[PDB]
Amino acid sequence: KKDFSTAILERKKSPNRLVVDEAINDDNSVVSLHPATMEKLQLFRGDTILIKGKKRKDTVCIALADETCEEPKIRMNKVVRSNLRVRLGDVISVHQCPDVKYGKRVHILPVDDTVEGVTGNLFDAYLKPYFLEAYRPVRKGDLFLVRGGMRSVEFKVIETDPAEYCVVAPDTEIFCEGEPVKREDEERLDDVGYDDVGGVRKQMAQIRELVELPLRHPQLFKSIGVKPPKGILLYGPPGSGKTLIARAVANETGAFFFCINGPEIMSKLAGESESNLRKAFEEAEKNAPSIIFIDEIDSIAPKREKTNGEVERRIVSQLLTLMDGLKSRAHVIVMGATNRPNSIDPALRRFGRFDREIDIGVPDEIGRLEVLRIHTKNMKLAEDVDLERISKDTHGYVGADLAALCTEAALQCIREKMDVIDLEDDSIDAEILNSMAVTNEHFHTALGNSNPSALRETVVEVPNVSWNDIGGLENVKRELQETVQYPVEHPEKFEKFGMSPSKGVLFYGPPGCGKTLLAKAIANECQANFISVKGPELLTMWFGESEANVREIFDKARQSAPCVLFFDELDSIATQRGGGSGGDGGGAADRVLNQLLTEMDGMNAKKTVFIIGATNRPDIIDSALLRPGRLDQLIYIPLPDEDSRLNIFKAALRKSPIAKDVDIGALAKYTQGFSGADITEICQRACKYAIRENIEKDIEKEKRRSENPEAMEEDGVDEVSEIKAAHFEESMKYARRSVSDADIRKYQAFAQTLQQSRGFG
Amino acid sequence: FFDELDSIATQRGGGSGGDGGGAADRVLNQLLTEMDGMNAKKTVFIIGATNRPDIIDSALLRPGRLDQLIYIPLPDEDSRLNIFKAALRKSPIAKDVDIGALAKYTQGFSGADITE
Ligand SMILES: Nc1ncnc2c1ncn2[C@@H]1O[C@H](COP(=O)(O)OP(=O)(O)NP(=O)(O)O)[C@@H](O)[C@H]1O
Ligand SMILES: Nc1ncnc2c1ncn2[C@@H]1O[C@H](COP(=O)(O)OP(=O)(O)O)[C@@H](O)[C@H]1O
Ligand SMILES: [Mg+2]
Repeated sequence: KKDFSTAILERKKSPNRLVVDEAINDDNSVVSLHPATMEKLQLFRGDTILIKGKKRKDTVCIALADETCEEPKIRMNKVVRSNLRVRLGDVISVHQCPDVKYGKRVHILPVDDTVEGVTGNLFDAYLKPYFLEAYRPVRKGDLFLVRGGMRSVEFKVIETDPAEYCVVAPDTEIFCEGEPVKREDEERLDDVGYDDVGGVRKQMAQIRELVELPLRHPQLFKSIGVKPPKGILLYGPPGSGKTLIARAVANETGAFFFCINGPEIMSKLAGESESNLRKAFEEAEKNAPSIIFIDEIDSIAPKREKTNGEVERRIVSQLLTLMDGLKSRAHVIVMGATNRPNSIDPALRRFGRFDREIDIGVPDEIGRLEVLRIHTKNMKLAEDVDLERISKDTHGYVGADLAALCTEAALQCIREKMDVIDLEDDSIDAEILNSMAVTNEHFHTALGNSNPSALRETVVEVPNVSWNDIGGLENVKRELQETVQYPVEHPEKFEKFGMSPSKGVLFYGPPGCGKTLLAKAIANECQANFISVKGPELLTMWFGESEANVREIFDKARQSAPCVLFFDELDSIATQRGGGSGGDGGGAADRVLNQLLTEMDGMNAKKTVFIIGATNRPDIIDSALLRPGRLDQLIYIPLPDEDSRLNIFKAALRKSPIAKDVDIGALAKYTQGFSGADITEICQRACKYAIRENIEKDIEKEKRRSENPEAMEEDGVDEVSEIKAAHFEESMKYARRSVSDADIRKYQAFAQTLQQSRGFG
Repeated sequence: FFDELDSIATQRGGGSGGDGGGAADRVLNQLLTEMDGMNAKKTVFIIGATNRPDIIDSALLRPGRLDQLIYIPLPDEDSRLNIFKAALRKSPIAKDVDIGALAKYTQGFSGADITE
């Protein structure tokens, strides 16, 4: 087997590919190769080559060679490096140029910023001295730097004969006509490539496999027979990168594009909407391959009960009729981009039309780090930044929020330098502009002054907690591993025996004993997705998103296989159908519980979704959840004993100082009958008392310094402040037992009545 | 400061009916949902007060949320003297007023009764 999920993004091994490296020659057209490398392409020193760039761009250079280079390296010139839209570590393709084709005239114009002091035409002074009889190749739209006197001027080719690229002949005599080139083009050279997107690598691979292959190799599909899909439907949290992904793939694939907008078409007068849609479709069709993107497709096609207007129904039905007309098959690939999948009229998700749904979710930690690394470039940031901590802090953040965070940090940086800047003057010294630098405290200030946008989403990612944190419970780990990891990791044994596994595990025990910790640990070990849903969450969404929200969760369960759906706090919902209970107060559970029961029975079709429960009141739970196929197996998590308390005490103080003055073995004797929450609380209270003692010691030292500044500095500065015996002795005098003897008696009786048939031995 | 949680943070009753399902449970669920997500930031602090700790919901004492309970006791003798002088800080007082006699007099009196 192979990791084919992201294998389409791999750098394929071809003789044309070479790794981009730094260069040593300042010539605008000379590129240095390796003597053995030229043998692969049958090249020699002095020849002319074509080097491809990004977004269907390319340039033409002169192939040179040196023995200090490497085989995969190319040593691209810095100006040509900017021309090719590549950097260090990139891969570029090199081809031969049999067509030298000296051009009769080449139009070249400089940039406005570097021509300060120029009195007129720059042809004789700058163009001809380095291009007369030099036979240098030039490609349209490329930048090359030249020098004259002390003035360094960058020039861009405006026109060529042929228009692609040609060699500057001695007869290429021109004069500076017009002035279209401006410095403001610096930020608008090329909108988006492929590397300018991060965090959605899997979805980007899906889109690539769906779109780029049909648009570049229809022969394979025609041979196999299956018609490629057309309608992609990107959906996700607002401002998560949908338009960016669509524009990236469209510009990189080289196909035609037609960026339709929702309100823009809805802004047209009646009759003009249909005409504009027809013009868009016809323009796309007449220049196949084409891509039609419809931003905010939900705006022009809402749900039926919310679009009773006549013209709205007219435009919706015209869109439907045109969409069913995709039989034209001119590689027209509609890419709708909504934000809520329920908001689109379900008539747009039948066979044909939009045959796909791609969920662009909130990026994970590595995705946030990647997008921050993308945005932090092209800024005068200092060399003491720390992106890892920033990425760790930011949670519930989408790409737009981080784009705003970088701007906020820069704004704080410019605000902090206003002490010298006076707004009474209309001019500012260049030193202030050149002295700007960004530090980590600026990012902390920006983060403290910013707010996330998507904390409410049901985030899905593999958890981090491992069995090391787990405080003992080896029997439960042994059972849970063979009940969860084996049926997914090793289904071959199950299918050979032909006895299908069950997909329900239920936890019941006293509060705070490692239920959620166990669920997250088993989710992390199996490397499966984890979806935590609470009782309060469902109870609130039953009034926020009505009943359908519940189904949405299971839908999100079945679109992210393999999945571990953890229904935390089932005691609020799974209460038994009390006869005396009535009204809304007693019947609120009577809807969510029934919807859950209906969904669980249909969930048995999949073989990669595992449902885990959690309760602290095993007696009040409804019997309907104990039917086979539903959450059948009941696993009891008891109050940890002496050795388990020792293990949890060991696991609690991993980050805290040594505190070796107290043997942790004696602690378990003290804390008999304490749950895990009480042990963690005791650790936290001891740490807080240690912090208070260190704070008062520091205050005493500062007071001593203030009383006598002449007094020499002592060793009373803030130390590590290891936790001492007095800390625990004082801390454990206020604690309490979270579970009384009556509750543990109840749990023990509940276990006893469930374990009365142990007579076999 | 979420003062007077007694009206909404009580345990759900089995004798509920009619309109009672729109109050004391919906606000409780929304408050819990917001509170469990509050823990993301670092400088937001939630403090609640209740006069009926014996009937408080058990879902508002889990880790996070409102975990650390603090008992506020009725003032003692010296505390009664302190509260008497604090309340009478501004009002003019005759030179013959014996605060200690009042402190001996007002055993078992809350702060509100001393102010009254
Ligand atoms: N996943 C991402 N990777 C890289 N850049 C991103 C990502 N998500 C957002 N951005 C940046 O976000 C900036 C501005 O937000 P943008 O991505 O245009 O919002 P949007 O997701 O298109 N909004 P909408 O789809 O209308 O809700 C862009 O210029 C991107 O560089
Ligand atoms: N066996 C254990 N190993 C490690 N930590 C534990 C264990 N049991 C309890 N804890 C502590 O309990 C807390 C989690 O309690 P939890 O299981 O979520 O209670 P509940 O399931 O009732 O919400 C964690 O902070 C963790 O430190
Ligand atoms: Mg958009």
